[PDB]
Amino acid sequence: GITGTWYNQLGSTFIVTAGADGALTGTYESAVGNAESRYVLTGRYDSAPATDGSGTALGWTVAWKNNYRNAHSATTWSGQYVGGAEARINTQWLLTSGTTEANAWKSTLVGHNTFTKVK
Amino acid sequence: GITGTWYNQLGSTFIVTAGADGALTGTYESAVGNAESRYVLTGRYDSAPATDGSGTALGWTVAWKNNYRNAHSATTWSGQYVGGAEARINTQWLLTSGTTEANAWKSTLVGHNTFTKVKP
Amino acid sequence: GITGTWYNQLGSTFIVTAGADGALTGTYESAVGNAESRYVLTGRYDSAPATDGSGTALGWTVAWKNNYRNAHSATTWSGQYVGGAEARINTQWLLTSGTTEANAWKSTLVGHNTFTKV
Amino acid sequence: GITGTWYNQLGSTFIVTAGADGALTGTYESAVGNAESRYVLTGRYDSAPATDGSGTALGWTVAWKNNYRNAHSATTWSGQYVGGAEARINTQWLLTSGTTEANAWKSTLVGHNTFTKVKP
Ligand SMILES: O=C(O)CCCC[C@@H]1SC[C@@H]2NC(=O)N[C@@H]21
Ligand SMILES: O=C(O)CCCC[C@@H]1SC[C@@H]2NC(=O)N[C@@H]21
Ligand SMILES: O=C(O)CCCC[C@@H]1SC[C@@H]2NC(=O)N[C@@H]21
Ligand SMILES: O=C(O)CCCC[C@@H]1SC[C@@H]2NC(=O)N[C@@H]21
Repeated sequence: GITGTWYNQLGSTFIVTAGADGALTGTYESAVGNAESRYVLTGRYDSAPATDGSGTALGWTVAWKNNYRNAHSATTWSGQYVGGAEARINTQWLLTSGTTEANAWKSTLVGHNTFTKVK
Repeated sequence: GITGTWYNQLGSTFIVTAGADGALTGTYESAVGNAESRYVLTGRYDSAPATDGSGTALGWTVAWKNNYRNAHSATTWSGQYVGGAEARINTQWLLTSGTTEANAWKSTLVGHNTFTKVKP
Repeated sequence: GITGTWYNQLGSTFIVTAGADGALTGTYESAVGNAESRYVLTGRYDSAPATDGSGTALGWTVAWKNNYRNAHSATTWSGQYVGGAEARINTQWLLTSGTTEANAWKSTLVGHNTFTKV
Repeated sequence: GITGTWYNQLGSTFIVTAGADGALTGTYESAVGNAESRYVLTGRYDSAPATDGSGTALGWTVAWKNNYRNAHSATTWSGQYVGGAEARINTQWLLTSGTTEANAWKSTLVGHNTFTKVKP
C-alpha cells in the first residue's frame, strides 16, 4: 500500500517505491522552501508490520541537493502508514541546515506532514 | 569524512559509507530499546557542502526489523557532520512506533544523539 | 482573542486567560493519557504581536499532577494564535516523563495539537 | 533542588523559583538569538516526584518580549530535573516564531539544552 504517489497539506508530492526487504526509494518535490523540481529520497519501512490495524512504521530522508540547486540542508520524516479507504502516511519531520558551530542551536526546524492519496 | 564507525553517548554503533552522489548506507546497532544486533540504514547527505565553516547536512533511517526481532518502529536522525580534528555528527532523532489511531498521539519519541569516532 | 475555552482534535479542553502582562493562566483537561479532570497551566504569549498578518507566538506548560492523580510528567505546547474569523491555536508539544538516567533517551514524546473554540 | 540559577551550554542563564504548589517563576537571559537582558518565565513542575528517584518532570515558557525588545517568538522547554552531586536539568525545547499562514511550516525550531549549576 505504500508504493505510489502521495500529497501533503503544503502541496508537496512524494513518489515512493516500497521494496520487499524494507527499502524506500523515490523522489520528493516540495511546494515550499529552498527547493525546485525533484530530489532523491531513501528510507526504510517495517516490512512485516502488525496486522491489528496499527500503522506501519517508516521513515525517509531527502538531502536538498539536485542538478538544479543546493540548499545545504536535509529533512527526515518519521511516521506511519495507515491503509484503508482513507489511507494516510502521518509524519513528523526534522529539517537540519548546515550551520557554523555558533549557529548550531538554530539549525533544525520541526513540523508535521500528513500525506494522502488525493490532494 | 562521514564514512566510518561512529558511537553515540548511549554506546550505540553507527557504521556508514558516504557515496559520491549523496547516498548513506550501513548498519546501526542500538545499545538501548527493543533492539538487538545490527539493522540496515539508508540516508542522504549534502555531497557539496558550503566551504565557509558550515557543517554538512545529512539524515538516515532505521526500521527496527532484522532477522532476530521486530519492534514495529522506525527512527530517523537529522543533523550535520562537523569536521576538524575531532569529527562529530550532531543529530536530533524521531522514533515512531506503529500504533492504533487512538494511540497515535503517543507514537513518536524525540531525542538527540552526538556521534564521534571514539569507542566507548 | 486568546482568552476563552478551546478544544483540540483529541477532545481535550484548554481554558485560558491571556493577561495584558503576557501571562497565560488556566486549566487543561486531557481526553487521553494518564490524566483525569483539570490540571493547572501557566504560560506566556507575545502581547504586542506584528501587524503584518503574522500569528501571535505563545507557549504553556502543564505538570500532570492534581488532587487526584500524578503521572510524573509534564507537557509544553509551543505555537501561535491565528485570529481569523475562525480563530485557531496551532501547536507542537513535548511531553517529558520523569525517568531513570538509563531510560532518559525515551523520556520525551512529540506531537501536534490544533485548537479551536468549537 | 530546582530553585536557583542554572546555566546551559550556550552560556544562557535561567533563574527560577519552584513554589510548593508546582509553580515555576523567574527570569531567563539568552546568550544567543534575538534577545537582550532578562525575560519573564513561567512554568510547572511535579511537586511530588516518584519514589524510585526518577527525574522530576517540568517545563517552562519564555515569550521573547521585554522592555527592550520583541522577537515575536516564544520558547518552551520540556525536561526533567536530576539531583545529586552533578545536578542537571535536561531539556528539549521548541521555539515558535509568529509567521504568516503560508510560512507556518517553518515557524518552529527544536533543540536541546542541559542546565547545570556551574557555567560551562
Ligand atoms: O528550504 C530548504 O532547506 C529545503 C526545502 C524544505 C521543504 C520542507 S521539508 C519539510 C516540509 N514538508 C514539505 O513538503 N516541505 C517542507
Ligand atoms: O525500541 C525501539 O523501538 C527500537 C530501538 C530504538 C533505539 C533508539 S533510536 C534513538 C536512540 N538512539 C539510539 O542509539 N538508540 C535509541
Ligand atoms: O499521559 C501523561 O503522561 C499525561 C497526559 C498527557 C496527555 C497528552 S499532552 C499532549 C497531548 N495533547 C493532549 O490534549 N493530550 C495529550
Ligand atoms: O531568537 C529568538 O526568537 C529569541 C531568543 C531565542 C533563544 C533560544 S531559546 C532556545 C535556545 N536556548 C537558549 O538559551 N537560547 C536559545
